[PDB]
Amino acid sequence: GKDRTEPVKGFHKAMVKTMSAALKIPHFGYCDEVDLTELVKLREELKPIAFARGIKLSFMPFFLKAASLGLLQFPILNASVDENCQNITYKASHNIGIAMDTEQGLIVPNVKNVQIRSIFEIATELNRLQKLGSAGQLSTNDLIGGTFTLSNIGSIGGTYAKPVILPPEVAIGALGTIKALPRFNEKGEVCKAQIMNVSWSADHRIIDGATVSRFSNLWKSYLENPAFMLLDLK
Amino acid sequence: GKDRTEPVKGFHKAMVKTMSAALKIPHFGYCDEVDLTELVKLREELKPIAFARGIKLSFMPFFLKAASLGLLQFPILNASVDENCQNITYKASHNIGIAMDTEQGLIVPNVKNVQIRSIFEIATELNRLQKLGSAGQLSTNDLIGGTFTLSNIGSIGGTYAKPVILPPEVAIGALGTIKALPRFNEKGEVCKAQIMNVSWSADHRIIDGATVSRFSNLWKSYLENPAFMLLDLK
Amino acid sequence: GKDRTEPVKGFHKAMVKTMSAALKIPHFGYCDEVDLTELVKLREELKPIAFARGIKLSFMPFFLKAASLGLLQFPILNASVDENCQNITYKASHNIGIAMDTEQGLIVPNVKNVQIRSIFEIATELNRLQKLGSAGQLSTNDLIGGTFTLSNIGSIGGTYAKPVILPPEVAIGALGTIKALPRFNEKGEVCKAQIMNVSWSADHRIIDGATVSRFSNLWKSYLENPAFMLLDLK
Amino acid sequence: QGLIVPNVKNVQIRSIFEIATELNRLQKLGSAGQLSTNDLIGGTFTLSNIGSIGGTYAKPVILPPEVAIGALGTIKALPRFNEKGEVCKAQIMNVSWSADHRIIDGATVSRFSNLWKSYLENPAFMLLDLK
Ligand SMILES: CC(C)(COP(=O)(O)OP(=O)(O)OC[C@H]1O[C@@H](n2cnc3c(N)ncnc32)[C@H](O)[C@@H]1OP(=O)(O)O)[C@@H](O)C(=O)NCCC(=O)NCCS
Ligand SMILES: CC(C)(COP(=O)(O)OP(=O)(O)OC[C@H]1O[C@@H](n2cnc3c(N)ncnc32)[C@H](O)[C@@H]1OP(=O)(O)O)[C@@H](O)C(=O)NCCC(=O)NCCS
Ligand SMILES: CC(C)(COP(=O)(O)OP(=O)(O)OC[C@H]1O[C@@H](n2cnc3c(N)ncnc32)[C@H](O)[C@@H]1OP(=O)(O)O)[C@@H](O)C(=O)NCCC(=O)NCCS
Ligand SMILES: CC(C)(COP(=O)(O)OP(=O)(O)OC[C@H]1O[C@@H](n2cnc3c(N)ncnc32)[C@H](O)[C@@H]1OP(=O)(O)O)[C@@H](O)C(=O)NCCC(=O)NCCS
Ligand SMILES: [Cl-]
Ligand SMILES: [Cl-]
Ligand SMILES: [Cl-]
Ligand SMILES: [Cl-]
Repeated sequence: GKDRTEPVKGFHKAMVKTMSAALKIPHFGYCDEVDLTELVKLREELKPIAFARGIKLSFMPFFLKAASLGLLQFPILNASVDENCQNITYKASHNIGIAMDTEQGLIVPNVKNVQIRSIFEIATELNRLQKLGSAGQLSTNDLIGGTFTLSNIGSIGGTYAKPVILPPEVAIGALGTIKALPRFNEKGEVCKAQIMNVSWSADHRIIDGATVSRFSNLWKSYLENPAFMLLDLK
Repeated sequence: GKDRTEPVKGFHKAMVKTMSAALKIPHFGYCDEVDLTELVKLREELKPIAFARGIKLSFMPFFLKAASLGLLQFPILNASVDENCQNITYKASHNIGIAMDTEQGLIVPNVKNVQIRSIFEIATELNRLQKLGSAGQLSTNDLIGGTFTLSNIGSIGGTYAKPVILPPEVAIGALGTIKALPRFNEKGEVCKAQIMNVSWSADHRIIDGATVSRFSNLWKSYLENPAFMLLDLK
Repeated sequence: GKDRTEPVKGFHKAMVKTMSAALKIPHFGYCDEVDLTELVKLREELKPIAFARGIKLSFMPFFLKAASLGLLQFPILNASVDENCQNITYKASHNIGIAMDTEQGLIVPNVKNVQIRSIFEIATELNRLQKLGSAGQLSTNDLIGGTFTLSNIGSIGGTYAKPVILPPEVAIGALGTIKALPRFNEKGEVCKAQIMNVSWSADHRIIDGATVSRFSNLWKSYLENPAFMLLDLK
Repeated sequence: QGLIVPNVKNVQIRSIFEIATELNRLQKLGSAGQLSTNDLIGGTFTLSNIGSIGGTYAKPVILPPEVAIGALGTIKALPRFNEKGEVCKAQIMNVSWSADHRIIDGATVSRFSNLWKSYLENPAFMLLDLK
């Protein structure tokens, strides 16, 4: 009924400082649509097996493993730049941030070394961070050393987004809601296709659009043809 | 064949000032598509009733009243922050700005206290502002006090946008053109669906993606099912 | 492996400077889809005529000629602004940047005076630029004096993007990948439409949404209805 | 020369791609008569792809001191039912395992075979635990 002023305090101060710092980064945005039909079917087949082992298996572990495979080819997306952008540190660990919605607000823990982990282990680490995240119990180790971030806003809604990069990282992807849309198959007939949008943001000071685009294409081909991931996993 | 330099003068100086101030805000972007099939039908049905009371009825009154109801659930989107972003002021009045194209060109008056007004009253105040707007006779009062803004760029063109927040506001929505697209109904059949895109921008220092995605879903659920708006109005 | 630090060197030093400068600009973004079915058909029937004259004809000469015709109507889009945005310098030449991918990364040469050239001359000039580009042999003159940029990221992938304006330019366009999507014709039948996305960014200090929108529409009508371009060409 | 049995080392740490790379290496060496000592020794288990020439079932002989072997027949297209009861083109392969019955029982070979087979029938089940 009246106006009400109220201090920004406690953990809310971190979002302020992080996003203010991100003003220093000139964001380039690139978007695509990915055809997740085969992946929806794949995830249905594997959901039981995961369930029997005590794991809820969403799409994220796939998005994460495909990201990491992309980062092997485009290691500049898993990198950091210094205050003046004079040097790049290419980071070897894929510590991939999971932006996560909580009752208390936004928090971003990461899954360490996705590069050495199976989809199933990623699923397992996810659950763990989700349980911990919702209980206010994430450790300091869960919150530091992130190298790259994915923000599945699509578990709530959306198509495209424009996500803000977390310094000191240089890139971030946001995933919209998987939605059934009419599309052509190879014959030229209209099918039910499960389509998801992706929105990447990158530090345009050292990352150009061809790089992001080729990264996205590789990422995309892994999810549109999960077979492709089999070739090189161990 | 000749280059020409020219001062920015008169009202044009205002846009320079606003948009420069907007650089201090780290913009988060979030987008979605909204099925406006029922609302187009609803509006057709109200057009003659509105005409007879001497009022042009577009979609904007629907959008506005839906935004207001949303803001009641997410008051943080109707708020300001101070210079260093250390205090939030939750504003009680929904004075929703209407970005308006005129011959001189860009101006943003607002409809005061939407939260107390019917769709019909919002139509009436909108007409009044359009009348004064295209004659260059908007008063001072119609221009100050904005708490939130909608930008109907879709009356001219477009799908998605990246609109820029008007300080000291913290969010803004842009609406693209309502276009007929092939979409699936519940029965799995390809229908004619009246799709509109919306793109929101919000001050990421204090507003996370979950909050805007939820606000967006609520707004959207009101427009996708106008019925639901019936439920709580007096 | 292990982390590796490394200096930013050589022609990479340019992208850091340029993209930092772009922070001074409040970017407004506006996107649309454009139906290229007719242009695809047109281009197919001109390919053999261009090949026979020694030239590869992509869609870019069409996009560039349309853009130029658009800039004649909305010349504020081929303009620059001074250090504090006090004066606008409208530029007569349309020297249109072609964002271009090479082994050494991103380079932006331009085609000089598009306004006075034919679709075939543009293509010729574009080809001269591709040959020099991929040889790393572009000259200083090919690189300076740009007034406006198009970025055909779609030759690699994508739908929408958020391209960054190259100062002292004031606008940029990004084109996504042309892709067959189910769309309605006038008769209300579902058919195969070659859809391309376009994303525009403009310096919102002096250019409003209405302006970009109208420009985009004109640009778009030239591409949707290629014969509209006949009318005023000499 | 006749029959030769080199092995791919440490399949358990290699990817399908690297396994194929090593197969190519061995096929080439093997057909030049150049397989080396180290390629011939340390075998722990054996596959006999006789189906690259012909066959359905087989009775392969285990190579001591290993305790098991599988032979694979020729993949051929046979009428099979799908999940609806309709008749489909199905690419069928037979497998034959021999095991040392002094220590391996039939449930073991069967359970192992079920598992091997679910990986092949449902390749994405292999996705789940590879790194
Ligand atoms: C932490 C988080 C990423 C976990 O995501 P997750 O691995 O998908 O796990 P969730 O438990 O939330 O989701 C599981 C369910 O939602 C569905 N879902 C998740 N992502 C989806 C998508 N993009 N499209 C459609 N459905 C989706 C899953 O299919 C699953 O449904 P089912 O259980 O009926 O099979 C998610 O909870 C979250 O916090 N999202 C918000 C991120 C955010 O706030 N971003 C903005 C940053 S400013
Ligand atoms: C002030 C303004 C928002 C009022 O919009 P409005 O309430 O829709 O009223 P209008 O008189 O402009 O529009 C009326 C017609 O356009 C149509 N229209 C309006 N919005 C539409 C949309 N988003 N999609 C499709 N059609 C639309 C309406 O259906 C109506 O059509 P009809 O009379 O045949 O039934 C609008 O005129 C305007 O200035 N838009 C531009 C906003 C802008 O410049 N933003 C840029 C910010 S940088
Ligand atoms: C220099 C450049 C713009 C020239 O593009 P171009 O004139 O289309 O010429 P190209 O030779 O590269 O491409 C021609 C082929 O690709 C196809 N293609 C080009 N643009 C396309 C589009 N957007 N959608 C689908 N296909 C397209 C053309 O049809 C042509 O096809 P064809 O050979 O089968 O007949 C382009 O090669 C390039 O470098 N793109 C990168 C832009 C970029 O880096 N942007 C990011 C900036 S941060
Ligand atoms: C070394 C060897 C195992 C390699 O097998 P491989 O990995 O399939 O490689 P090849 O070059 O032989 O394959 C040739 C083709 O035959 C096909 N083929 C191989 N095995 C097949 C089988 N199980 N069913 C149907 N086709 C088969 C492959 O698809 C490949 O096909 P393509 O070229 O048309 O795409 C094989 O060449 C061999 O020596 N076979 C005989 C085994 C034997 O002697 N065992 C008995 C021990 S007493
Ligand atoms: Cl920027
Ligand atoms: Cl669509
Ligand atoms: Cl930002
Ligand atoms: Cl901005």
